[PDB]
Amino acid sequence: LLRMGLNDNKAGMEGLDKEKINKIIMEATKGSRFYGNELKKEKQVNQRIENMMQQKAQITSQQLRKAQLQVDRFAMELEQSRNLSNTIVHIDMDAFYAAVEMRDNPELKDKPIAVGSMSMLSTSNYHARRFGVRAAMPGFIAKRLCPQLIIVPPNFDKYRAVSKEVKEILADYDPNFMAMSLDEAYLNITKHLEERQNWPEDKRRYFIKNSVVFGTSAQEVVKEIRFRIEQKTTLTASAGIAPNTMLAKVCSDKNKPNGQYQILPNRQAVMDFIKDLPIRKVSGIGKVTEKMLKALGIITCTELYQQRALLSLLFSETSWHYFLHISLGLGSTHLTRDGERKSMSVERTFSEINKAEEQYSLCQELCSELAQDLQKERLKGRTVTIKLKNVNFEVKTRASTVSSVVSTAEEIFAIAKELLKTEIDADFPHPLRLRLMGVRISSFPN
Amino acid sequence: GLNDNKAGMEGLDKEKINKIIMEATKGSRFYGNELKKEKQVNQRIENMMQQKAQITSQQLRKAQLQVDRFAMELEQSRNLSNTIVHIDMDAFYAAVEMRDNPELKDKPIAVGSMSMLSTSNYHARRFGVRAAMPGFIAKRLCPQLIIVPPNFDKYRAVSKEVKEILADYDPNFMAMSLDEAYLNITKHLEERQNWPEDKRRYFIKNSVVFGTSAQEVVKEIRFRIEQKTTLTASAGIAPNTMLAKVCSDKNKPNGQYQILPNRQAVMDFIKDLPIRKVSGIGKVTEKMLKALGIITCTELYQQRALLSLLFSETSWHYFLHISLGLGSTHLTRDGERKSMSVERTFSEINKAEEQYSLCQELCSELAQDLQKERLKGRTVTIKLKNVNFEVKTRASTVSSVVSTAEEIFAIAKELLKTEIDADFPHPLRLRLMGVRISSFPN
DNA sequence: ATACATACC
DNA sequence: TACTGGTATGTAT
DNA sequence: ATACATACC
DNA sequence: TACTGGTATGTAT
Ligand SMILES: Nc1ncnc2c1ncn2[C@H]1C[C@H](O)[C@@H](COP(=O)(O)NP(=O)(O)OP(=O)(O)O)O1
Ligand SMILES: Nc1ncnc2c1ncn2[C@H]1C[C@H](O)[C@@H](COP(=O)(O)NP(=O)(O)OP(=O)(O)O)O1
Ligand SMILES: [Cl-]
Ligand SMILES: [Cl-]
Ligand SMILES: [Cl-]
Ligand SMILES: [Cl-]
Ligand SMILES: [Cl-]
Ligand SMILES: [Cl-]
Ligand SMILES: [Cl-]
Ligand SMILES: [Cl-]
Ligand SMILES: [Cl-]
Ligand SMILES: [K+]
Ligand SMILES: [K+]
Ligand SMILES: [K+]
Ligand SMILES: [K+]
Ligand SMILES: [Mg+2]
Ligand SMILES: [Mg+2]
Ligand SMILES: [Mg+2]
Ligand SMILES: [Mg+2]
Repeated sequence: LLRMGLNDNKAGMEGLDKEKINKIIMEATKGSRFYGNELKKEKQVNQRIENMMQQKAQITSQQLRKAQLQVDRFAMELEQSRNLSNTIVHIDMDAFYAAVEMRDNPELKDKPIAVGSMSMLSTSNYHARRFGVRAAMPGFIAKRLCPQLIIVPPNFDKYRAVSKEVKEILADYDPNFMAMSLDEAYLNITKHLEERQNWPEDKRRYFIKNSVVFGTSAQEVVKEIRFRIEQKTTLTASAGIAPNTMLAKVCSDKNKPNGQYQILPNRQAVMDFIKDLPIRKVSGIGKVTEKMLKALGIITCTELYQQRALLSLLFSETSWHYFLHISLGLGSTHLTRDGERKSMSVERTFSEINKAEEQYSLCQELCSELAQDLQKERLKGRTVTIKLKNVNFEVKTRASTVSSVVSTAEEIFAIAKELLKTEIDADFPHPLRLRLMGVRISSFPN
Repeated sequence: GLNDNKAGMEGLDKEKINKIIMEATKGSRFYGNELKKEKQVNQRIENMMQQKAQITSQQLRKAQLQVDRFAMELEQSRNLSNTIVHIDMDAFYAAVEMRDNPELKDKPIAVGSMSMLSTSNYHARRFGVRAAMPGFIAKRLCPQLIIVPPNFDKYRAVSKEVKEILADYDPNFMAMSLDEAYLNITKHLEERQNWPEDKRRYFIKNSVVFGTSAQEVVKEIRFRIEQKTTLTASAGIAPNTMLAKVCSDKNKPNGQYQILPNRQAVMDFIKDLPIRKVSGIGKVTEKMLKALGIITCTELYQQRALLSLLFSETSWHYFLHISLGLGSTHLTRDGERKSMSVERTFSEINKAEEQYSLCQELCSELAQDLQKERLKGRTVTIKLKNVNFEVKTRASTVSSVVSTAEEIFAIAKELLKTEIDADFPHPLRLRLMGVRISSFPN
């Protein structure tokens, strides 16, 4: 089914008829170049699954036994270090962009809406999700699913502004909170909770926009956070409260929209939560990882744990280590400060460009935008990468690393232009037929 | 209603079109503000007509002599020695999109969004669809209309390809926008008289050879543009820029027109020319002059004395140049810019903290634009449009120049603060904000 | 170091 | 008519 | 120097 | 559902 076939792994999308919805998507997508490319990618994934299953058939009882012991040794060390003492909160705005648009055009409140264009949606409101409409779906497809759908263009500066208002509230509870995008954040409220236990009602009191008082527990802190967000912005958030970031993230989606959920911070509660948790609900387990694990009979975190020996023989160390943490209900119990960025990039999609001189011009423009962006943070990098996507949706990237760092439109373009030239020359006399180009700079000195 | 002063919009059922536009527009906030602006123009027309009725024979006679004196100097210096070309791409953005998606060449299309179109192709223009009209209205006029989102970087790239051709014929050509330019081909015509066929042969992408006349040069330019970019241009040839621009529109699209450089050809062209065809005569000026019985450049000349009493010096000087078929005969290099701005429309913002943040973001973009050209300025102006489409601008000027996001924002935020305080306790209900910097050291 | 894929919002 | 854009990282070479 | 209006693409 | 954005300059205070 790939990308196109409805992805219901999002809040507010339970109980839909994927057979009926996918017939509509397929009718709207039939014969397109996008579809052609999706079939190619699906066949790739299936080959990868086949290679894993062939490797699996070679595994013997002896090997599995040995892996089992080595994995259980590592699990014992993870288990002994389990930290249940931090209160991690994940805050996540409800239908963020759509909610802002509905707030400011209340005629939209009772309608199914989405934000974006006929080419692409960035989100949808909860009414629209009941028709299968969602982020990453083209608007023209969404309209087939929901003829009455209102598609609203984005107002990115508004969303940055709302986000600033939210973050100012969040800073009160964890001044080192980790903002992930505009609409979500992790907080460690451990310290705050400790101080809060001796705060008089005056420091936990808010007037409505007659006053209200919030208690001293974690659930009360998060009710206070949500209340302040709603009062300041007129928008709701959901929240998860858990002993680590992995669990808190799963929890914040659970009672969406306008809800919250806490896993009590005792081991038994964690394990009972994780027990029948579908792995697709955990951050980092995407469509492909899900498909590969499903081939092994793995759908839930219990199954993930049960097959840990096998996973240690079929997946890299970074992957089976990650799976084992999930399967034990472990994750980060402290938040790290936003580090040095490793890359910066710009890319753009367009109607077909096939003339070499126009491709060079496009490349130069992208190099200039990217130089402007680097200038803002005074960064310089040693590696320039171009990205080309042809009209059949096939992506290539072509990188070059240089001895001395670069920053200016001129320097970036002198590298990118050569990378592009090499591609134009390779297909000659056939023009490159492009729908997207991008330029990325990386290898900043650390 | 339908502003039909464009190529391809001749002989439309404007009755039907204006009904559809009007059903789509009446009752809106937009329409409310249009009525207010139309009333202000009508008031301005009424003030003028009441002034006109007080003008004496003696006043008219004194004006007439001053204007005739000024017209003598203008006529004396009439310069017919330069061949000025105006090049203008046909349906520019739409043509680019049709070029690169074959399914579109036989359909009505427009470029932009459901909120706003930047242009339309000639098929769509037959339904009254055009630039400056919202796509949602265009779709009522033309259900089958294809609205293509813009690809601005492609248009810039095509413009570069076009400008490279134009530099062969006049290296000091003046680019006016992405799709249009003025060239002075006088020098090139001198050189070209003695050029062998080798220097005037271009192959189709079979050879083609072009002659030595101005018309043949412009054919050669238009042929080259179509071979390089796959798009057509129209062109106007004339002794000055004012006339050249009129001519480029005359046989649009994919056409060409010349006014030969003799006084008589200029006057026969100008004679029954509707004034609205001249660049700088917009809707408002046209309506005011129509109120005086002025539709053509002939009528504009005749009422020159009256024009000098009813209009500022700048305006009647300008009208007089037009009525004599005069204009620029040498093209200046693009001088120092006078300002830089950014503005943006959004769904309603009414919370003061959000308004400050938008102002901040706008100030950063603007500092970024300035940093690119290393410019600093002393005047910062904010622009606020409310949900009833009313525009306010508020400026402040400082001693020493500024350029950083912080400096620009320090000034802008106090201007915004003043507007928020003046309406308190009612919030400002905005649909647009902008920031502009000006007063560069020149 | 480079190419391509996966994942997230 | 029309299938996004920015950053990090995993996998494989 | 400031505010608002017109014009162009 | 939905009426643009950038620059210059004219009109009036
Ligand atoms: N594929 C995508 N492409 C572009 N923008 C996207 C996107 N996915 C999301 N965004 C933008 C638009 C989103 O509004 C915003 C936050 O992402 P979420 O928190 O994942 N989604 P939301 O808040 O809408 O709904 P809820 O949390 O209740 O499920 O990021
Ligand atoms: N009101 C507007 N708003 C935004 N962009 C606009 C615009 N009007 C035009 N443009 C953009 C899009 C336009 O394509 C481009 C050139 O403007 P023209 O030469 O005045 N119009 P075209 O070339 O389309 O048609 P033809 O010359 O055959 O009459 O500028
Ligand atoms: Cl889809
Ligand atoms: Cl098919
Ligand atoms: Cl739409
Ligand atoms: Cl915005
Ligand atoms: Cl390619
Ligand atoms: Cl209109
Ligand atoms: Cl559309
Ligand atoms: Cl360019
Ligand atoms: Cl230009
Ligand atoms: K191709
Ligand atoms: K208002
Ligand atoms: K206002
Ligand atoms: K498509
Ligand atoms: Mg969200
Ligand atoms: Mg989120
Ligand atoms: Mg044009
Ligand atoms: Mg033009």
